[PDB]
Amino acid sequence: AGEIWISPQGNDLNDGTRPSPKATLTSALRQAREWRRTDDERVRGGITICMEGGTYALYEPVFIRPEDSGTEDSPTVIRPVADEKVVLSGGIRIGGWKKQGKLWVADVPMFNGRPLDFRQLWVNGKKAVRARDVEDFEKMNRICSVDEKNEILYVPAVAIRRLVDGKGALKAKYAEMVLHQMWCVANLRIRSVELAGDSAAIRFHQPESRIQFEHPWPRPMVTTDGHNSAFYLTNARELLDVAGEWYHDIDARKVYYYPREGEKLQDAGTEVIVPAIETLIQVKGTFDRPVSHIRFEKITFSHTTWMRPSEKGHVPLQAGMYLTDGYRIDPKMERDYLNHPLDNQGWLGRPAAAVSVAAANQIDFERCRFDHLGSTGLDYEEAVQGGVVRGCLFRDIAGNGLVVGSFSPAAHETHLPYDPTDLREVCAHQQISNCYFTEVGNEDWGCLAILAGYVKDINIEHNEICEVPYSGISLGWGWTQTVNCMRNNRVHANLIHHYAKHMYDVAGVYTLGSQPKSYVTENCVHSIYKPGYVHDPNHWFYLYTDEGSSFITVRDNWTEGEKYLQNANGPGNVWENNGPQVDTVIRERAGLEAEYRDLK
Ligand SMILES: [Ca+2]
Repeated sequence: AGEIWISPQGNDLNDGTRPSPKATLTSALRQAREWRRTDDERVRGGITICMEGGTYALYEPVFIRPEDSGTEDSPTVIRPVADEKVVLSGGIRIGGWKKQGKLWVADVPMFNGRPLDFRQLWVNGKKAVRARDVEDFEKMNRICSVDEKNEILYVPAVAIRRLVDGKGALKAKYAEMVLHQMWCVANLRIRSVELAGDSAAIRFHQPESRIQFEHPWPRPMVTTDGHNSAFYLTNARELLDVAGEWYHDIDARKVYYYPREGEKLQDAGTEVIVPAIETLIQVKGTFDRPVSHIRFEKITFSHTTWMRPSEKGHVPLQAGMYLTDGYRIDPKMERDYLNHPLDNQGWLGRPAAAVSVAAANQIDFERCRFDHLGSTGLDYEEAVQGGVVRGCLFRDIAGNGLVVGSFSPAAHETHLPYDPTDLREVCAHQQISNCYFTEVGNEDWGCLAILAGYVKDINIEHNEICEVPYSGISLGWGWTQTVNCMRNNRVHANLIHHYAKHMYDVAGVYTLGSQPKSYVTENCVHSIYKPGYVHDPNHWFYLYTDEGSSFITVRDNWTEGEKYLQNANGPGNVWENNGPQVDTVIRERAGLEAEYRDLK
């Protein structure tokens, strides 16, 4: 393989030899593209883009396109030299910190010619806390009631007193409520507060308010037995009061931080990073002209943003997929093929990802690290054939770790079966193995470690998942027993524990929709969390086949106890030998294999 070198001290006018390296991946890919176009002999055995140890900051995604395609004998591989660490960062450094009491304050610089805002902030590789009302979520306040007709949320007056002035009017201009509702959270930006004696009338901004109040599922819990929806409050100067909290004042363009033990903001050995762009690598072809035979190896991807919740709120249906329109229907819709009557209509959007792959084949990630991210880690979006995601770490991710396939096209109501005529559209034959997921969904608690929607021939095996807010692995979509594109899906020998940290209606492995000849086998699930603010404390499981699930063999899974749910399933699922009696050999070989345990 011929080599093209990049360095943090390189220059894009250089020829890309090791003594004279490029400065950017964009320039280095362009040179590789030119070698392939002109049949340069250095292409013969592949092209390896070798990157010197360091951080490479991006102001726009790297666009890997059909003309970048390798072949099986001549792949393009992008990797560090030796065992040096390479970070592709979508963030920028904040300096010029001045002391102002217990807090420090800094001007937020311009990014790509405009004011920058952000929802995450990292200090020496350690995520800081966007300022909120309570530290311990077990201490969240609960709501009092919902007025749907008027779009009002009533909560205890004591909960919001720090956000109002002497006259009971909202004083925290951009304050946000994060509302726990059944199996999702919603991000709802506060427009106004009106004190109503012991209660406070909370109104929210558009566009989220309309969608929040009219969508039926999930919806806020208002109960007589102490299970009302919890919420917390964030994004307000008035809530910044403990070490590690920050608030960014967008009107002043200043950011305030309460430093933690050993953080020395005026020293150069202390790095404050904020995220600036959504997507670092965009692998994108067309269905006729796919991108192919690209491998990323040992690359760290970091510091991506996603500002949609700050701009439009965030009212997801499930798995972090936000509703663009969602309402109750009466009478219910009657459906074909023995489907249960449907009481709602929903259309969805897809969160941004650090790395996206669409219209491609044989796009591999080997021992990459997805670390410090504001939305999704890795997203195999559409029309991808194959690809091996193996040995990767996913950690400190606000949303889903790894996303594959369709959650219904934007215009396609999300309970109607998805089965496109153009079969090229459907993600098929992905292999996701020996990856470790921890501390994902750490903002959007409705998110998963591995979220595969409408896919076919997927193989999810020997992964380990822990410390996640909700389910571990979710496979399928559509809430329908109508036979569709899905078939041949496998979830095998994964290890899932310390899940459902925040959300119930949950399992270690969860399925939706009809999936001919699919398999959930030899997994190991244990040690579920028991949070105090969940909607119903018994509504948790180790393994859970949800509406439509059909033709799935659920067999030989070691689980801590027998606690399973089959809700509104279709036919032909086989449940056999699941539980604590499963052979020890199966129990113990679940998760990372010996070769990849250095991920921990
Ligand atoms: Ca606080």
